[PDB]
Amino acid sequence: HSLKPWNTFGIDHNAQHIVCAEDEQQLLNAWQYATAEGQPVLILGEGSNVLFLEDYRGTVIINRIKGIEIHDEPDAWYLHVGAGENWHRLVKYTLQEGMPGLENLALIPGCVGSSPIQNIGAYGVELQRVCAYVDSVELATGKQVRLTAKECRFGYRDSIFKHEYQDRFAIVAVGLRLPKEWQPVLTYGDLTRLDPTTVTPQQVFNAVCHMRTTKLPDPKVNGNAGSFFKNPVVSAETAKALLSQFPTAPNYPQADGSVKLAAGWLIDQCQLKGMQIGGAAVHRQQALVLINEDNAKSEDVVQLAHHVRQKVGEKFNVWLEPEVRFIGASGEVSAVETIS
Ligand SMILES: Cc1cc2nc3c(=O)[nH]c(=O)nc-3n(C[C@H](O)[C@H](O)[C@H](O)COP(=O)(O)OP(=O)(O)OC[C@H]3O[C@@H](n4cnc5c(N)ncnc54)[C@H](O)[C@@H]3O)c2cc1C
Repeated sequence: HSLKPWNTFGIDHNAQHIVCAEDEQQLLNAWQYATAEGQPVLILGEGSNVLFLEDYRGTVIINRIKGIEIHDEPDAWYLHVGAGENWHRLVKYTLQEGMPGLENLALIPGCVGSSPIQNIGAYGVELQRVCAYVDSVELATGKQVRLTAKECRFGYRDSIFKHEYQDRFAIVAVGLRLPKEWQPVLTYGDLTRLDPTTVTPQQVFNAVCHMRTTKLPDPKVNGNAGSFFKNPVVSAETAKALLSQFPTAPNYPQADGSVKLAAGWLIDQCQLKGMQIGGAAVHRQQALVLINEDNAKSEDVVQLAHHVRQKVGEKFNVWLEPEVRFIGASGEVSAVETIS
């Protein structure tokens, strides 16, 4: 079974088995079967954040558990969504149905169940801001476990499901809390050109869609997992010393006084834009997005990643990490040790 449709990169590799879970109980029966046969199981929404390095020795379960539930409270509308729901259709549905708050995360691919895992970020907002609780099943017990926004252990590009719980729990619904008083987040990019007294939810959504659709590579033409690396977050001291010699590295102040450096700039300083290693290439405008340009195989993407990490690491002593998840033959592997 070919994973090449279950992969936004377009890399053709095979899993021993592929199955579409339309519901919770079917997801559990499939998992209990594969694991009783000694197989690794891998849950998946749209493949938009994985890199399949070998052919997979187990069952992939495509999670299509659909369903939106709106609930009105005095303070906020609480949405209860299914893990199989598409995230950008959810962003246009809440903005069509009178519910602002999600526009800055528009056109991120993947499924709603994915978004607590990597804590999807864009244009200032991260999922954490509108995430009330997450519903997941303990796959080895049948057991529904509802974790709340605190117990999720959210961080920049991080959650509990990225390490303690990944192969234990399966997300089946997400609880979003959208407040009735909309604070517009006009903090990154061309959204800074927007006056907060004239700004409508729909035009925020509009600005973000144009930025994305013009700067980022469409998976239909160029295979990718979007921004291959996470924007480094350095401490104010380590930042200050870098800004004394490079004084406009485009950096953002994080909530705790830490500094986010733009990885798109650093790579571009290293004159890496356009670099093809095999059929994999550094995207020319968006230098953080490694693409599948000309029939790229996994080694091409791992070797160009290692090289982009190594040249940015020499010129600036800022050691980059991949956001994309690396999958070996029998499960997930450390993305950094593979590209170091
Ligand atoms: C062009 C492009 C732009 C992108 N922009 C962004 C962005 O702005 N911000 C951002 O954060 N990401 C971005 N991404 C990456 C991606 O969209 C997100 O990381 C997203 O959360 C992945 O969607 P997915 O459902 O396809 O995840 P998948 O790749 O299918 O899965 C990701 C990981 O989560 C697990 N997982 C997936 N669904 C479940 C579930 N129900 N239960 C348990 N585990 C599950 C998988 O096993 C895997 O480890 C972009 C990708 C592309 C191609």
